[PDB]
Amino acid sequence: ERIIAFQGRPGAYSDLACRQARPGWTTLPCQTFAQTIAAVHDGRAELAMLACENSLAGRVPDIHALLPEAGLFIVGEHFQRVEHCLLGIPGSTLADARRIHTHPVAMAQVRGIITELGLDPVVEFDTAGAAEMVREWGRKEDVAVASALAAELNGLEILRRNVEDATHNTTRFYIASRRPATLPPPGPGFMTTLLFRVNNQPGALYKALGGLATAGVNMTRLESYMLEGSFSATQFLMDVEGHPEAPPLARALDELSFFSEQQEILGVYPASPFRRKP
Amino acid sequence: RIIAFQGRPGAYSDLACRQARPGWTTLPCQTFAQTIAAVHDGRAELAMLACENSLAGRVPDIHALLPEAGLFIVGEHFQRVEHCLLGIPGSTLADARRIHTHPVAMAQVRGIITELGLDPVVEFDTAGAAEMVREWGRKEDVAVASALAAELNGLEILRRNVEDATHNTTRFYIASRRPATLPPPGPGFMTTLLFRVNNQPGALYKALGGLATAGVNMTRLESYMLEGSFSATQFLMDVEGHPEAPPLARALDELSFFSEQQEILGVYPASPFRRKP
Ligand SMILES: N[C@@H](Cc1ccccc1)C(=O)O
Ligand SMILES: N[C@@H](Cc1ccccc1)C(=O)O
Repeated sequence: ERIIAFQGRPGAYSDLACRQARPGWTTLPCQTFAQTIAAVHDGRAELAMLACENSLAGRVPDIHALLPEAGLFIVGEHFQRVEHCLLGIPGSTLADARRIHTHPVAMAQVRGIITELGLDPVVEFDTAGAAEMVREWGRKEDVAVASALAAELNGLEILRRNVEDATHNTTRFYIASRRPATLPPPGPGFMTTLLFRVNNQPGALYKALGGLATAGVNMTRLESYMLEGSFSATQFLMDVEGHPEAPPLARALDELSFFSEQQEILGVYPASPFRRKP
Repeated sequence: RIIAFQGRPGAYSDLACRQARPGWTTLPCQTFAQTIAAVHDGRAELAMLACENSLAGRVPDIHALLPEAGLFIVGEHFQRVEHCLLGIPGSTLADARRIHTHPVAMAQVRGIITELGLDPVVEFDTAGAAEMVREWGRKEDVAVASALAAELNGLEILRRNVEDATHNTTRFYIASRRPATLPPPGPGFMTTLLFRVNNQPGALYKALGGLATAGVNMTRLESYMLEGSFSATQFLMDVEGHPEAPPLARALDELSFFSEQQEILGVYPASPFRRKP
C-alpha cells in the first residue's frame, strides 16, 4: 500500500519511472520480473511498474500469460525519455575519467562522449550496477553512465547531464495492480489492452480488425504469440484507444468477438498526456 | 563454425546452438548486444537469438539493433524445453531438500516439489542454478536446468523429463552477417520483414488486405513505437513465402502501396517443427 514494485536495483530507470509516475510512493526493488508481479499478488506492493516497449532497444518481459495468471490488471501506463548522466566520485572531474562503465546499449548511445574524452569502454550488466561499482571502487579514473537517481542514491556527482548523442531511447511501461472489482466508469481518454485468439489462416487477423477500421478506432499496439503445441491458432495482445463499455470501441469489440476466440481484457486505463505532447 | 548465444554455458540457448548446429563451438555472451556484436566483428559466424516463448521467457528487442549491426535472419529453430532435476556427483532424490531454478521453471515443476517435499529457492536463470549447485558442495541442493547444464557442470541427472504442468516451447532466429544474395526462389521458405504505417484507423488493416486475398499466411506480427514521432508505427512480420517468388512477391508490392520503409530482415527455411505432431 503506497508501495510500487519494479524490476532492477535502486537508481534503475524503472525506479525513476516509479518516482515520476507516483511521486512520494516507496519503490520496492525486485531482481526478477516474476518477483515484481509476485509482490503485487501477495500484497507486498499496491502497484507494479512493468516495462513493455522501447523505441530503440531494451529488455521487456513477456506478460501475455504471466500477468492474467495470478490476476493482475493494467490500471495505467507511463512514458520515460531515458536521460543518461555521466557519473563520477564526489571529488572527480571530467579530465580524471579514463574508463567508462555502463550497459551495452547505453555505451552505444554515448559513443560521442567516449571519443570526445578518449575513454575506455567497460561494459557492465546494467546502469545502476555501474553506478554502484564506481562508488565502491573509489577511483576517479572510473566513471559510470546511469540515471540521475543512481547518482543521488550512491552519492556520486553528475559530471554531465544529457550525454546521449541524440534523443535515442524512450521506454513505455504498463502499471499493474491486483484485479479491481469493477472497470473504470465509461468516459473519454481511456486505453484498453486485451488478449484474443484467431486461427492460422490468411485473413484471420484481418477480419478481426475490420470492425476497428470502419468504426474509426485507432490501435496503438499489437503483438502475436505462439500457442504451446499448436500452430493452428495465434494469440494477440492489443492496445486500442477507447473504453470497452463505451463507443466507438464497445461495438468494434463485439465485431472482433465474431472473428476471434477467448477475448480477455487485461486493462482499461487513462491514456498518458505524453501521447499528445510535442 | 562459431555460433554466439546470450547466457552462460548450459543455458537452453546454448542447447539450441548444439541442436541446430551440432559440432559448432558455442560462444557465451552476457548481453544480447554482445551476441550480435560477435557476429558483426567476425568473432562468430552465426548468432542464436531467442524471439518467442509459448508460456514465458526473456527475449531481446531485435527490431532496430539487428539491421543496424548489418545482420540477417538465415534460419529459425524451435526447442521444446526439457527440464532435468540435477544433483551433485553421488547425490540422490532423497538427499534433496532445496530446489534451485528460474521462476517460470519452478512453476512448471510444482509436482516434483510437492512429491519430494522440496523448498523452492528461485534463482536468476537455470544455468546459474546448475553452476551454484556445483559450486556449493551440497547434496541437499538440487537444480532444475538443461541436460547440457548437467554435462558441462559434471552434475548427475536425478530425473530427466521432470513433468511440466504447462510446457514451454522457445523459438529462435538464427542470424548471420548480411549475405550478398538471397536464397534462390523455392518452396518451404519464410520471410521476416520490417515496415511502417501511419497512426490512423485501418492503416495496418489496409497493408494486410493484399496478404489475405493473395492467400499468404502470417506466422508472426509485432508493433514498435518510434523514437519521438507519435505519428507512425513500425512492424516486424514473419510471413510464409519467398519475396522473389509467388504468392508473396506480388503481395509485398501491394503492401508497399500502404506502407513505408519496407525492409527484408531475413529469408530462411521454415522449420519442419511447424508440421510435427
Ligand atoms: N495466420 C493468421 C493469423 C496471424 C496473423 C498475423 C500473425 C500471426 C498469425 C493470418 O495470417 O491472419
Ligand atoms: N494505428 C494504425 C496502425 C497500428 C496498428 C496497430 C498498432 C499500432 C499501429 C491502425 O489502427 O491500423
